Amino acid sequence: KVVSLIVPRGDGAILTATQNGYGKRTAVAEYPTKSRATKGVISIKVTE
DNA sequence: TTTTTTTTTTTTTTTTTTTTTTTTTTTTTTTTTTTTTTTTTTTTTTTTTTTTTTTTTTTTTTTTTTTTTTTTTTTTTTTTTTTTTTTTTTTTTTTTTTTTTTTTTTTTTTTTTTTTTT
Repeated sequence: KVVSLIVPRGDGAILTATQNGYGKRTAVAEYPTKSRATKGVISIKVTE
């Protein structure tokens, strides 16, 4: 689990995750919840 | 009139030093070889309407393992000190300007003499 990239909030806006093999997706920053450090996974995409 | 003392430059040739001819090592320089940029056209790739059957998200409910959690003791973090490097004031040296002071060299042309080589 190599950390690919970090992005701040900035403002209410749309995140766009992507994939190696032509995978492209968009989502709103309101969806992913927040918590303290040293935590687990929030499934962002359907990989593999 | 004969004979006696002292002084130096030469017979000097050898020791010391200097001068003058030499050729190993790091810094230049010309060559070939590999990275860049602009056109033709060319099959080839690629942009954009229409239809279509698809396959993943959103009604609703479930749980469990990652999110809660408190606490011991480490160990990375910070503090002081000192060394190494970077960078900028300071100083020194050198060059150019225009009137002055000084100098120094390379060749033709002919004819005669020295001065080496064969």
